[PDB]
Amino acid sequence: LAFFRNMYDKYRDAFLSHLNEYSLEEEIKEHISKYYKLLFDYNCLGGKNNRGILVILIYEYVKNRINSSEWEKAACLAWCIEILQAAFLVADDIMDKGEMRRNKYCWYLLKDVETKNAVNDVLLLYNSIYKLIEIYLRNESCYVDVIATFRDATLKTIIGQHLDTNIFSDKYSEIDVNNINVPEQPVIDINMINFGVYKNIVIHKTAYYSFFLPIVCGMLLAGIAVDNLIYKKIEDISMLMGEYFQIHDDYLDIFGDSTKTGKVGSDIQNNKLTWPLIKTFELCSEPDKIKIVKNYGKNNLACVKVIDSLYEQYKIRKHYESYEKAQKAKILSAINELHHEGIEYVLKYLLEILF
Amino acid sequence: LAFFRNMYDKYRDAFLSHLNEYSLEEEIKEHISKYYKLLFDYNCLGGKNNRGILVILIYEYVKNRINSSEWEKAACLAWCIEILQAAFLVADDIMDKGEMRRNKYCWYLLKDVETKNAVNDVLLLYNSIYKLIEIYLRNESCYVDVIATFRDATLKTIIGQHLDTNIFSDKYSDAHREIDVNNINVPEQPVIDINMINFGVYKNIVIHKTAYYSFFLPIVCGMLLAGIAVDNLIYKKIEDISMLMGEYFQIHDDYLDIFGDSTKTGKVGSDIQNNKLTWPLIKTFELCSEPDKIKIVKNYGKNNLACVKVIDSLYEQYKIRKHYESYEKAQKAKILSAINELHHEGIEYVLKYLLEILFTGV
Ligand SMILES: CCCCCCCCCCCCn1cc[n+](CC(P(=O)(O)O)P(=O)(O)O)c1
Ligand SMILES: CCCCCCCCCCCCn1cc[n+](CC(P(=O)(O)O)P(=O)(O)O)c1
Ligand SMILES: [Mg+2]
Ligand SMILES: [Mg+2]
Ligand SMILES: [Mg+2]
Ligand SMILES: [Mg+2]
Ligand SMILES: [Mg+2]
Ligand SMILES: [Mg+2]
Repeated sequence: LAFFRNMYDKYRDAFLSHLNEYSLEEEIKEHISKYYKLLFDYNCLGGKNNRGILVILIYEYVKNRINSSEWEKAACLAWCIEILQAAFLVADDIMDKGEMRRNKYCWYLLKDVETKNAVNDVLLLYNSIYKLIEIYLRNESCYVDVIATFRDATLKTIIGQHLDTNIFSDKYSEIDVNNINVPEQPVIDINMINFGVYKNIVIHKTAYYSFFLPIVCGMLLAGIAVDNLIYKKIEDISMLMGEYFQIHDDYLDIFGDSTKTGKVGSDIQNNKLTWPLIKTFELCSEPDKIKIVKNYGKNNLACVKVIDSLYEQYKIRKHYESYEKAQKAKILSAINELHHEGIEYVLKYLLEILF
Repeated sequence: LAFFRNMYDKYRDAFLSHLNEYSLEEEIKEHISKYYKLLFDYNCLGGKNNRGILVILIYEYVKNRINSSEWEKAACLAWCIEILQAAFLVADDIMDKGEMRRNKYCWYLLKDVETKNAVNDVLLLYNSIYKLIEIYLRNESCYVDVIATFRDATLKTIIGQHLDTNIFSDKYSDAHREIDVNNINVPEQPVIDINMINFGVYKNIVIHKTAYYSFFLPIVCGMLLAGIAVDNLIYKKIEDISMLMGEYFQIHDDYLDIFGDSTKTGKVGSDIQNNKLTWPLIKTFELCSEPDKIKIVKNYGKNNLACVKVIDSLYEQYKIRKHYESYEKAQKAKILSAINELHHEGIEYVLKYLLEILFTGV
């Protein structure tokens, strides 16, 4: 748990040491090293490390204790999920026009970096994961399975990101391969404002890589066979938790304090399909629906304030607090159907310290 | 060869079919399908397919035969390289502010798409490769090596792309002033750095951004699938020939940027204005007068018609064409000469054939 945070250097340096065997001039290696060490440090560190820790804990509680070389393998997987979260966040911040991430400037904003490097850096971070899993796990029998779990969890995440970005776009309300001139002014589409669609989005963009992936990694490494019916249970629990997690993320966007979140709220002006939007829309008068349509999704101070004051008016805080409690019970109740004391504990623990 | 282009549908749909197993609402499935089918068609089609055909041919001419299900596995690897080329290109065109690719608008320029979709679409195209390799090769014994070969060739391409993109940047000149993590405000106005204008640095760059994925990768794919063991000393010879061919390929690409005709190349030149370390730039710089050096420093790397014209009219004054022609002939011989030290008639044949049709295709 604090052992985890100590190993970071080792995994970071094992990758950087791969790059350094490349066939390059020495001065050029020096530059590569400088740049990519900062890419890792700036983007991998400063998080809560929930996903990484969940790998460690699942591994430990499925087993009956664990030598130092086994911890090396588990910690690798833990740091691989964190590297994945780093990549996802660097990409998300490009897509959502981020300002601040973990209390500092978004990577893509930096004048030495820009969008062109940040795009290139994401794919690098992504691929570094698989090189690290090779270095430390190429000889484990769970090897192929672990790498399929990263690959599939990623694919789902990309699909959710696509939905999150396009769900309101004209695409969805044929793609014009001749239009490069006429930009789509963002509007909300009333038909897509429902929980069914929301759940589709958040389960894919969040649930698989934040929950399913770390848990499965621990399980795979501890040697639970891929065919055990437990995996399907863990998948369902993961969906519940991801939905729980993302709804809380949505709530923080409006109601959180950015000095504590480390990031600036932006869902309203970015025209996002969020929980607060859906809830308000389900609750509000017909004129207030018209007001939302006219005001949502505009980078414009008075507009955002109207949507804000609607969230207060319809008591979205209170409705969240009320969602949080029902969903927590529903999750706990699914957890108790696992029939595995070790995993059930870790998931209950996770639930407590998730925020 | 035309068998290869026929198989495309099968691999595209195999992946599309996988997406369509996802737990989503039926109408959302319909939208996903329609978007991602176009993603693949728009970007995977219309190329010369050199890298893909190189896999097919290597597969064939190591072997002495091959049934329809062995070919299905090879064709898959062939299309996977073409998917990889599609992804690299969508990403390149973002990085290089492209206008035109294969005679149409770059994917990222489309108003239905934009940068935020194209970036997401690249990782998608990337991962689709590994899903395809799993569908068709999960039981082959060469499986784990194949996916390592993609992974590693990709890593080298990315590093090449970083150098291609940063080699003249303050990052690399100042080099002793660290990356300022507090500057989002003051944008680096781009200038060339004279210390980097040499072939050694060039070769570093083009070997990584071009040679590994365009030559090493497809060849090693065919070889791994046909059954040559990963320890055979021929791989290291194939590596060295790949370096030579990639160098040779990129220098030609650089030549096309300035001297090509864009209705034939399918893309608009942009190296001078994007501040790229190119072969023409280095040749000129090695030949030209001292005042002409200064003129290059002032004018190179500005999106600015008069400035471009200056550089371009320098390339014409020092006759960079001729110099290219003279490079092309010497490098070709150097490559033929290496190919003949393979001691493998099939591969040697395929590489010599590749050399003939590299710029023309088919
Ligand atoms: C979403 C971010 C993750 C994905 C990022 C992938 C990064 C790797 C991109 C490598 C592109 C290498 N490559 C080599 C050759 N060119 C052709 C062009 P030129 O080298 O730019 O001249 P051309 O435009 O002339 O055809 C491109
Ligand atoms: C190959 C390079 C191309 C990029 C390919 C990878 C793109 C996939 C992006 C996955 C990110 C999903 N993800 C889930 C959670 N959030 C957090 C933010 P939210 O935007 O509110 O969901 P927040 O900024 O509020 O914390 C992001
Ligand atoms: Mg987002
Ligand atoms: Mg965001
Ligand atoms: Mg958010
Ligand atoms: Mg480029
Ligand atoms: Mg280019
Ligand atoms: Mg070029």
